[PDB]
Amino acid sequence: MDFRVVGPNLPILAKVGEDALLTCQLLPKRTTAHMEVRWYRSDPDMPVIMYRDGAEVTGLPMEGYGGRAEWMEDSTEEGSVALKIRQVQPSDDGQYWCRFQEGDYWRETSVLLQVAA
Repeated sequence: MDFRVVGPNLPILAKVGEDALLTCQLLPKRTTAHMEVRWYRSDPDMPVIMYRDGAEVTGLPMEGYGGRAEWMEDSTEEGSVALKIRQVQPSDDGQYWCRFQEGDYWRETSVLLQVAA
C-alpha cells in the first residue's frame, strides 16, 4: 500500500508503421535502482519490455523487442514515464498495463492506446 500507478492518460493514436507512446504515472520512493516497471501488450502473461535499476532490459545483442522499445521520459518529470515503441500494428491496438514493483508489494494500471489500421 506504499506504491500506486494510475492510467489517466488519454487514448494514443499512432498509424501502423509509425511509433507509439506508452505512458502511465508512478511515484518512486527514492532512487529507481531497485524499482522495476513493466509494460504489457494486451498480454499480462508476458511483458514486452521492462525498466529496472534506471535502465531498460536489452538482453542479447541486436535485441528485436528491446531494440523496438526505447524509454522516453516525460517532460513533466513528476514521476511519470513513457515508452516509445517502433512500427506499431493492430496487435498493439488495445490496452497496456504498467507494473510498479518494489519489495514484496506491487500495483498496476491500464493505459489507452489505439493505433490506426
